[PDB]
Amino acid sequence: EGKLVIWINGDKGYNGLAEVGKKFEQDTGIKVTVEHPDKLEEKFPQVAATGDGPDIIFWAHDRFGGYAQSGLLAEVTPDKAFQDKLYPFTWDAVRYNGKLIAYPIAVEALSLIYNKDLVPNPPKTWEEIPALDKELKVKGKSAIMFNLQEPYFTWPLIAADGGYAFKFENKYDVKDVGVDNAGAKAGLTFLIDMIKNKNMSADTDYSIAEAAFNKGETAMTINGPWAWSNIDKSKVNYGVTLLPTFKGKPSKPFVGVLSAGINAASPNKELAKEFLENYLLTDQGLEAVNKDKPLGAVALKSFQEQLAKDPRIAATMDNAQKGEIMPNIPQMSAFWYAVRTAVINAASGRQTVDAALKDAQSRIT
Ligand SMILES: OC[C@H]1O[C@H](O[C@H]2[C@H](O)[C@@H](O)[C@@H](O[C@H]3[C@H](O)[C@@H](O)[C@@H](O[C@H]4[C@H](O)[C@@H](O)[C@@H](O)O[C@@H]4CO)O[C@@H]3CO)O[C@@H]2CO)[C@H](O)[C@@H](O)[C@@H]1O
Ligand SMILES: [Mg+2]
Ligand SMILES: [Mg+2]
Ligand SMILES: [Mg+2]
Repeated sequence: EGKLVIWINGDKGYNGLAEVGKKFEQDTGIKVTVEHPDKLEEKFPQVAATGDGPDIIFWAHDRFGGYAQSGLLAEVTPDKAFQDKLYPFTWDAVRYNGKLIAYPIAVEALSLIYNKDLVPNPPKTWEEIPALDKELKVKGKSAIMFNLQEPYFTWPLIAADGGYAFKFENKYDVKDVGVDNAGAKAGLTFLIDMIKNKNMSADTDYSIAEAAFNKGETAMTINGPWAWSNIDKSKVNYGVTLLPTFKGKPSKPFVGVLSAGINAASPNKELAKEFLENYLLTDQGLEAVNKDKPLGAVALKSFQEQLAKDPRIAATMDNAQKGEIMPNIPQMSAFWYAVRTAVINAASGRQTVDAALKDAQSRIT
């Protein structure tokens, strides 16, 4: 009691958040400690269920319905004046069983990131990437590298031709899952065909793809706004644009709302409200985080007006509008775990595309 402990993922601007915390302490005398534990999103329900953990947890909104279902989150209590400061759809992302259970911070979607000096006119279709890779390979380069270990990054291609997570009835139907339909299989088959053709490697992860793109070894990558800061520091002149189409249809990235939840076991709920409402969710607070690692589009209207001019933010929102907001329902984690296994198994040859996605479908339903 009398201090704030915050958990936020290691790819976000946690040093910039810590600067917001130091301003909070200067004004209130209350120490703010920012940590970025690994697997924090799995650790939180295990320690919050024993009355331990951080006061505030940051994650995309898809994790928070499971937390709320287990009673681990405090209902947030912003007045109507504060609610009108943020975009209504961001509040929708953090509403569960009619109650607001987090503060929305930022809106994230994946984009195509490309090296302007290797591919001045980036490809508009996935289907043209193998021919581009062939020309780059004679120069000792590759067309594209992105994280193949996390299903977040492969989902936009799987969804393009018809894959989906849970069908929404304008409630989600947890038994109507689109992981093993013909569109999902077509997109995962194309990924596997690029791997078989040695346009990509099944073992490429986040670090490998980031290093290759930022050193100028691959012409393109797929990542979110948090990655731009490291590219700014690199020698690479990059642009951010629409994901390629597949079979003429847009890639459909899942849209995540970075959100801050207050632990139901926190003895500091009033302090957490003060910090999130009056320090973080201000133009100056978001700027401090954004200058560390870019947040993407932000939930705070006044600051989003200042970011909307950036072509990288414009591309982020264009991809977001072609994609889908993630469900926040507890079943979303089962979806992600099952799809992760399916993609890794198909990409590594441990299963066929059909057998992998059928098994995921059975697991989820
Ligand atoms: O044992 C397998 C892995 O299990 C753990 O990872 C899980 C997560 O616990 C799940 O929540 C889920 O992860 C989703 C995530 O919830 C979702 O928001 C999105 O994550 C993006 C994030 O929004 C974005 O801001 C940025 O940080 O990139 C993330 C993606 O890397 O998508 C995730 C799914 O890819 O599913 C994974 C399993 O895939 C555990 O943390 C791992 O250590 C473990 O490998
Ligand atoms: Mg983690
Ligand atoms: Mg509640
Ligand atoms: Mg792995």
